Amino acid sequence: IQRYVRKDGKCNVHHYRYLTDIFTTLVDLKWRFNLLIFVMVYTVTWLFFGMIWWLIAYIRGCVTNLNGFVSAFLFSIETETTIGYGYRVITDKCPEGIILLLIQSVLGSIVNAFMVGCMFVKISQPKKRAETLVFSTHAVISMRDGKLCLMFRVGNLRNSHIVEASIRAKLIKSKQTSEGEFIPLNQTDINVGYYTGDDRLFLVSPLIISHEINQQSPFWEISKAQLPKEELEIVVILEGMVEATGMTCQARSSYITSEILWGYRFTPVLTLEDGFYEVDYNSFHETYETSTPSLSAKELAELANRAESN
Amino acid sequence: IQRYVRKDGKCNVHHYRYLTDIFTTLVDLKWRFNLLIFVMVYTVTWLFFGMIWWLIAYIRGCVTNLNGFVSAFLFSIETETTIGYGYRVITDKCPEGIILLLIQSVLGSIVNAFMVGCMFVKISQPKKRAETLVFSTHAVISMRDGKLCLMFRVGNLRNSHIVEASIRAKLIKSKQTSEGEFIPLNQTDINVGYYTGDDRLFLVSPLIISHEINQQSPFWEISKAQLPKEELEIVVILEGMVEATGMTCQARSSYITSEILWGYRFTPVLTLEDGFYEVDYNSFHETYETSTPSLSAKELAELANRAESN
Amino acid sequence: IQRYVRKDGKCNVHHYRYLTDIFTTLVDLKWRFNLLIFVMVYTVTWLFFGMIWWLIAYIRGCVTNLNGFVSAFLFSIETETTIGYGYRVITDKCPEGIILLLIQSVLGSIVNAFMVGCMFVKISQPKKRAETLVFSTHAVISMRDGKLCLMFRVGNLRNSHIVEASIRAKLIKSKQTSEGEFIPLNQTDINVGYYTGDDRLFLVSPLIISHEINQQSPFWEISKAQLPKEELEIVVILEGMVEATGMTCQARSSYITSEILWGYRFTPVLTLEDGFYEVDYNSFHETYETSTPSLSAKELAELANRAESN
Amino acid sequence: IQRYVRKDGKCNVHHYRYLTDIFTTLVDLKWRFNLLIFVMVYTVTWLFFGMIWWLIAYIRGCVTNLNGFVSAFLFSIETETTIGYGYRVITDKCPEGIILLLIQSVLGSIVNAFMVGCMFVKISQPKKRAETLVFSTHAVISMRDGKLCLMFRVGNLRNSHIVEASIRAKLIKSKQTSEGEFIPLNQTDINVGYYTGDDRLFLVSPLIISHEINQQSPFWEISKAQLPKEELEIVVILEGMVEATGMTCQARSSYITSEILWGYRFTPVLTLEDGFYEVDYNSFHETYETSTPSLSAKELAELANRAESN
Ligand SMILES: [K+]
Ligand SMILES: [K+]
Ligand SMILES: [K+]
Ligand SMILES: [K+]
Ligand SMILES: [K+]
Ligand SMILES: [K+]
Ligand SMILES: [K+]
Ligand SMILES: [K+]
Ligand SMILES: [K+]
Repeated sequence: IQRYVRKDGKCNVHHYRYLTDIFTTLVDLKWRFNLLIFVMVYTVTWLFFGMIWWLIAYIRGCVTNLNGFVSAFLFSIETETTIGYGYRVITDKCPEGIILLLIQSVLGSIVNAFMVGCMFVKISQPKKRAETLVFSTHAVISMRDGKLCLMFRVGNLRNSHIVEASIRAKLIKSKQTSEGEFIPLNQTDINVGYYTGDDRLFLVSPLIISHEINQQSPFWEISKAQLPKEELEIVVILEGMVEATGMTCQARSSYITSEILWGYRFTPVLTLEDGFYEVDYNSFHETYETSTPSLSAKELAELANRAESN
Repeated sequence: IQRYVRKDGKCNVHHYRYLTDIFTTLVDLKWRFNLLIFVMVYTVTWLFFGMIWWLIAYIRGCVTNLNGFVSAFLFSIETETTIGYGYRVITDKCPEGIILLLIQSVLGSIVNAFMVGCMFVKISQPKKRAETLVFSTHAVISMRDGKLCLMFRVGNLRNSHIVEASIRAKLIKSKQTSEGEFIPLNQTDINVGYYTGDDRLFLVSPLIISHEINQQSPFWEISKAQLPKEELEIVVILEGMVEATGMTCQARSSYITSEILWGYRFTPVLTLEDGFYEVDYNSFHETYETSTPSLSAKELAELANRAESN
Repeated sequence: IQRYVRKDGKCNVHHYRYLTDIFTTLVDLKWRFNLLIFVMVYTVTWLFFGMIWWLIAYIRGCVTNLNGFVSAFLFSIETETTIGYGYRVITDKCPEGIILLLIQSVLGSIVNAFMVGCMFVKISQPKKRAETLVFSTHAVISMRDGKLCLMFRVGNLRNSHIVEASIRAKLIKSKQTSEGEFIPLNQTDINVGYYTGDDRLFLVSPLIISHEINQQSPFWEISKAQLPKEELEIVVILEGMVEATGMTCQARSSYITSEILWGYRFTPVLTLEDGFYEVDYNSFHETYETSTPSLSAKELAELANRAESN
Repeated sequence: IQRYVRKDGKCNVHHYRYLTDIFTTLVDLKWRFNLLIFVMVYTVTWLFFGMIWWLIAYIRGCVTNLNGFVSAFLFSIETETTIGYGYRVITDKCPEGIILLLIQSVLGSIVNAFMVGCMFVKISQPKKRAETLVFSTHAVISMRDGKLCLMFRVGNLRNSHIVEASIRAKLIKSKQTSEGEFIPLNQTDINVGYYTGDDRLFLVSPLIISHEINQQSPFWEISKAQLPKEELEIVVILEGMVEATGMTCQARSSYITSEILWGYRFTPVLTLEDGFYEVDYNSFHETYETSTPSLSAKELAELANRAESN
């Protein structure tokens, strides 16, 4: 079976109450659609009012300088667009015209107010900054001061902060319960700092996120040899608020069994030049292999505790 | 007595400082109300200014092409709606007219700015996306790798994420204190992942939320037999931010004693077809019963610890 | 010395970089101020451009139907307010006029866009909903299933939720360190659910917040008799997001030594009528006294542990 | 090597997918840029439409009172700015003109709606309130009721709250792993209240943040004498939401080895005058030295435990 989350963040799952917010069905779409639909609803109000204008216009013979429905449209414009050329002006004789304008004048400033709002949000869409946050292309497993770690690397490309940025990881893997319940893409959390507040990053330059593999880690029992065989996939989530706007964004990625590398280790990406720190974004995804025991974290521990014991 | 929260999210409780924010009294209402009140306040400003316009107009005899108060309204329009037909134009002779326009011109662009804002928020109301988040219709109680669990199922229907989505549960049940204090619909939290960060979901496909029933669970003492008799109600809360807009939404639901099912178990809703995961939303609320001890979680434990002991 | 926070939420403390956000100096003010300043800056742009218009107008003799600076103002209006009467129209002969309009036309739609924004936020100010959240007028201390508690009561008046609502408390009291450092209004946290997630409320009807007084509570050593003498003040903070808008609000209050009541107990405010829960907001602040040991929580404990011991 | 974060908050690090949000590349810039670019895109639409207007205008000979491209611009204005002088009015004879206006009329109210939005956010930028939050200029190390502390001081200058304000600290220092991995500006968290909820401030007057130096602190092994030699830098982060708007802001600062002062102690900044608390912001950064053991926190402890032991 094939992966839940694509390396780039989109998921591999497809799914009446979408009119309960006819708002959000709009915001997901793409530009040329909106631009036309904007016009669609803009165009139609001019038909709608232009028909109703001609409805009370035909009854009359409130109207100056018109000939057909070609003029009911261009009058409907001088109104809603509040252009008002003053060639086709309003006149007093009839008691019907004013209160239609009043219907329109308000409604035309409603159609605008509705649709400055949606434009704004479309522009301001947070998910866009999900582009300028990046993950390393592989995760690695290797030793760090005695304990075995699973490490992936995280980055922010834009010169400005993404405030309140945290991270979490989820292990996805089907399992069976002693009882017999199969649970298809079951999700359990991976400790990446939660308990100390170390998962609350400070993302000014690329950081290495490190999950230590201990009795509670999923990778406790997994040795180098077993790893390739294992059918797990690690989902990785960076969440934070765009300094620029309070908008709260999220960046996902994924590691599948074959993208975790046993015994390797990230290239450093930092150096100092004339007062600024230099990120060599070339070295970002790069890793190298070092000497790394091949045993599971568990077997590795016992070999330690037998040493201290003797 | 009858339930606190309706399966759909509204609560069964009814309640001077509502003018301390005359803002929020507006936003709760329904469309046809606003649409009229918008017009109400729109219409009245044209009366108000039109009266005041005629006030200084009568004194004059700043005014061109008017006859009655029929013209003070249509002039009041060419101003506020900034239409300005140029049939009824301003003129210099009087020192009074300009500074009224200046009162209006600003105020007309105030009445707009006020009421693009409220339109926007009404459109953008987060609570709307509370529709596209769903809970299972029943909760169940059954075994999962040895420990007894209370499980309900949670979903997101819309193809897009609801960011930073967490969950919590509250047990509502009246109680008495040794002391004698009766406490009517008293609320205590149910562990659904809080301590590990497992309550911080990743809601891409329906998940099963599971509260393990241990010494600290409310359901420690409750056996299958006792359950029907118990007068509890579990309130369930999903909170998160709409990816689309930073708006922070909340979805509630409820389980009452008779909607928890002992010994059952959710149907899986997942399958893989040609590269996409298939949610069979038909199987969403569906459960089946499996073999499940009928004892309380407590009695079930002791029977275990007596086994290990011997 | 006198209290830090007034029962109503304002604090009793008074305080170059206020132009680093000339934004927020604006939003704190009151309506009549804005309304005038709006006009102030609106009025002045018409002077400013009207002077500059007459500057290039005098040079000319781009201009139709003007006499003095009375017309440079009313032309400056038909421009910025985009009214454009078409009595005073633009003309081609001069190469200077168009690019000033272009300066203005853009700037007039800037002055608007600037000041729809601030209007909006002023309207939408979250702190307003700090009015519809209420605290009980007193806190009490009395027993709850064996342990001694400090309890105050919290409410939401508006029929709609305030999402993600939590609570915290701070103990304020000057102290001295063995070392000798005096620390004037020093602040330490009071446990009101933090460790279990019980401080994350569900505020649909008034709840009683309860801090159990244990070895870690500030009130461990304080007996009934000592209480009046103690110079402490408890600050109470309710934080949450307005369901209506993502705006994140905060409601404070305070308890000083003499407003905590030993041995009392809140009146219940709940009852059920024909399917709706009835909050008797009359009974909201009301308490009564019950039988309550007068000893400190500490002395009360030891008397227990000596009992179990024997 | 030189510091990661400047005392004022900017970092000392410099860094295709910046068009994936051409939104945020805009908001970082400075006023005079926007003001011109606004005009840039405003000016060009009048060229663009004015050319296209003349395109179908030349074909004609929909047009009244024009001479060259000087009029195609001033007509393009009476349209987009919705000024509509009514000297140059629309006419019926041609079937081409109306649907271009309809292209424009909508697009002109799009260019506006786009660029009220960005104006707004630029105005409302949260990072601005990062100016009115301040840190003390030095941190100090000295005793507080027996335990050794690292303390820095934090403030809010503006009379209004910054809601939900928390604090965290990061220790930055390169290190080597037994294994051999060098890790250049490696980041580990410093406890400043996280575990008790004491890092969740109530910032009404300047507070002293205190990290107790215990077995888990980085400063466990560091004595007064060693301190100057150590190459560490403490990064300090205040995060919270502007009461005024939900915008979520962040304020950083930094302490390098030589800005931590062993044996000193902050001057109190509080006093009471006629009912208001007086902050003497003069005493804000000020410290004095007191009698302070010079040993590391570790050696200091053992000397204690040897005392209790005997
Ligand atoms: K914690
Ligand atoms: K927000
Ligand atoms: K107009
Ligand atoms: K106009
Ligand atoms: K006009
Ligand atoms: K925790
Ligand atoms: K916790
Ligand atoms: K006109
Ligand atoms: K905690």
